[PDB]
Amino acid sequence: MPAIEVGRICVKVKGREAGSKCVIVDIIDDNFVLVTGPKDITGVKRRRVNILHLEPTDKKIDIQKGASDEEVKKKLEESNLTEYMKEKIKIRMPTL
Repeated sequence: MPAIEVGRICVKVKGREAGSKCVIVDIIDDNFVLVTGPKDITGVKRRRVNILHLEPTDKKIDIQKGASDEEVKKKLEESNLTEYMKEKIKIRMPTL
């Protein structure tokens, strides 16, 4: 079942409230996972971590293991969940 694996959505639990949402696309090991987001939609930078402080949410997208940005974008689009994933919070600049 989707948990620390593809399809399961995760979010920055602590750091800047909740201004970053990501999904796991590639699993290296139990700790080493690659998280990413919709490139053209939200602009989520992909990063490979050993799970430092990242906790999954309740929401899940409909994809398989071994997907791409293309895959996620289209499947997210169909599920109408694109806007929720595009939703940006705490995107405030330090100086303005």
